[PDB]
Amino acid sequence: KSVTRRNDIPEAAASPPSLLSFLRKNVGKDLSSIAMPVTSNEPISILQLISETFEYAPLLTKATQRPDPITFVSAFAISFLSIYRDKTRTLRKPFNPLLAETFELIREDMGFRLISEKVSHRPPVFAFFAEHLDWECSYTVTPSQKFWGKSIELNNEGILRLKFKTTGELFEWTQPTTILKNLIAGERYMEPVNEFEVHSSKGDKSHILFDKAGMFSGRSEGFKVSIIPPPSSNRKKETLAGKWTQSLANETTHETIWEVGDLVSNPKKKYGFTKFTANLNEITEIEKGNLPPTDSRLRPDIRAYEEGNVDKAEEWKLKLEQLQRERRNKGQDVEPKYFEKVSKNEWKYITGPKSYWERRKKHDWSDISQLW
Ligand SMILES: CCCCCCCC(=O)OC[C@H](COP(=O)(O)O[C@H]1[C@H](O)[C@@H](O)[C@H](OP(=O)(O)O)[C@@H](O)[C@H]1O)OC(=O)CCCCCCC
Repeated sequence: KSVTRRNDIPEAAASPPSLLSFLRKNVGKDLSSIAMPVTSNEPISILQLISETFEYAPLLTKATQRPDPITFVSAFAISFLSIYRDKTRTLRKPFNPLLAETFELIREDMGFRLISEKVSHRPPVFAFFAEHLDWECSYTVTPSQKFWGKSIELNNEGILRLKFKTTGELFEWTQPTTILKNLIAGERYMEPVNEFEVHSSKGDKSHILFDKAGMFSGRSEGFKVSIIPPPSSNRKKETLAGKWTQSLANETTHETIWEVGDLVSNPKKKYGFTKFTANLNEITEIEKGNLPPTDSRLRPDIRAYEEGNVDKAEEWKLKLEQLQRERRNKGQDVEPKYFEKVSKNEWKYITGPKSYWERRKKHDWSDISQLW
């Protein structure tokens, strides 16, 4: 089966507030558990944003069918940055999910399904588990930001663990650091920095290094990828090149490996969302009547905001956070249901008759309370 999607969202209802305003105005001790106005947000939660890591999942599927899978895993690993190609996307942030808030994403068109949940509030910890017939990926991430003085260091702390269900081979990597520049003057934007690597359980390793731009060619967008197989295996060295804002190719044969999809129409007036982004908060035939009470698609503030009601959304954002606060203080902390801690910084999808997907088949959410 298949479903129809909006591939669009209403235009932004308010202009973007300044981030540096909050920084200096809120230095004192130091941010984190400091609230921000709803207008500083884009119409999706962090759970949904991280889900965009899978916009180009077909790359992983193709990887399971190529003698040199790491080159495609490397394309996928870098692909997520493309959502920041239209600078507008860097002007706002996702809504902060409530503890135990969830987000499921089933893309039958791409043959995969994903389930995610906020497993911790302080520090904030998000757990993801994506599934496809030929692969699966788990992720325990903690987004961290650090005011560097004239810019902000953005890092998703955590290892993405990819697994080929075809052969059981494993791939791991941490998403690369990004820097939000032009906090002072000029139009804000983000660009990746330094480098990161994708390591294979079979020894193969991929090294990605982003070009540098400190004061001239504006935003950095190019990058090189050096594939390095284990000297011993029949596999051999390869090289890739491209721009995380457009595409990646095998630089030896100059063949395109990955390309960006489409942004929504008139992106500058719609947070710079890609079409995939715009489809994240839509309730289609897939979700209709199948969601637990905690999915991000059911949040009132995000919904009202998406539909343009600033005041109404602001009312709701304050309400949701206040309620979580009271539950917290009463010690009636809502505990995550679909992931369990396996170690420090590591959560794992709970399997069984009480797992997410099993409960879903029979709408078994009797023990699940409304968070708002
Ligand atoms: C790489 C992936 C990108 C992900 C970007 C993530 C950016 C980020 O989490 O910061 C946002 C925060 C402010 O949140 P805010 O919306 O008011 O969320 C609420 C507050 O944290 C509030 O204190 C809390 O109540 P508490 O009192 O009960 O805890 C509520 O439960 C929360 O809902 O400000 C800061 O910590 C400063 C950092 C600024 C950086 C911005 C980047 C755009």
